[PDB]
Amino acid sequence: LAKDAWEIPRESLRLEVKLGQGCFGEVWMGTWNGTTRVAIKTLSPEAFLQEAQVMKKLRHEKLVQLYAVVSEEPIYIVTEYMSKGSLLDFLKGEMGKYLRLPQLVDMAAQIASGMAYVERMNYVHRDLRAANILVGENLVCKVADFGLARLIEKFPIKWTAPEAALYGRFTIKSDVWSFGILLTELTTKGRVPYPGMVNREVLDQVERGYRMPCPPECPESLHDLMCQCWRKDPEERPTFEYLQAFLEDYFTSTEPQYQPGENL
Ligand SMILES: N#CCc1ccc(Nc2nc(Nc3cc(C4CC4)[nH]n3)c3ccccc3n2)cc1
Repeated sequence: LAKDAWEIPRESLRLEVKLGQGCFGEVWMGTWNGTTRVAIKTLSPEAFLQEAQVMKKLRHEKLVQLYAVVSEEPIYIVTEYMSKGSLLDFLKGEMGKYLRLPQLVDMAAQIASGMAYVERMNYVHRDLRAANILVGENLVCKVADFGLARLIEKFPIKWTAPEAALYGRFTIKSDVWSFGILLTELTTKGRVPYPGMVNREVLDQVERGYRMPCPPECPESLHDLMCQCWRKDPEERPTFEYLQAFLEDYFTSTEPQYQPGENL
């Protein structure tokens, strides 16, 4: 029972409200040391802590920061608190109506920033999507849920690169594919991708070259980025470093003549 410095005593934690239901446990919102507001992911035990394992190694402003870990049962995992909730609920909720392409591309740029770090650290997320991005104050966005994240050595198919879904080949490039899918959730205010298609149909279609078309009002340049992310060859997909820089400069280098519309 040799715990590390991340370990803490349950007595220093006290969940106040609940934040959501979960497959492997819940997620509460409480107080740490009675002074710092935190989020807690409650509830194999050692397997459940693998997200903390990787979260201990990752440190970046665009990744939800791990604070402490309770290695006993009920096994907890304290992290930074994001006041706005998931991007998915954010996009479809009361807030979604006012977000325009400029704010949406900035949020994408931030996510691309967190993933570029994950890229440099030679890790893989494996479950990148809006439900796993958290929003905070000032439209700050951060990557979260590293339950499946690992050091590169059925998953939600609609967000998963075909080679990862079929052959188990999860690389940073399969996260890029997911990124492209995440871009459509941003540009459509969080609609589930591949409308009307069911998993089996999506898998077959994609394999046959099918790709989602340009969302209404989204510039062709942005949709082309999405298409580079969905290239059949994992290697011809852009890096996150590229995605971060392209998105950050988007309104000056790519769409300088951009004009706001009714939805984007
Ligand atoms: N990890 C993961 C997936 C995942 C799944 C569901 C949730 N729902 C969640 N979360 C909130 N705030 C949070 C959450 C976090 C850390 C992830 C635990 N910090 N701040 C949150 C804050 C306010 C309102 C609703 C909220 N609803 C959050 C995350």
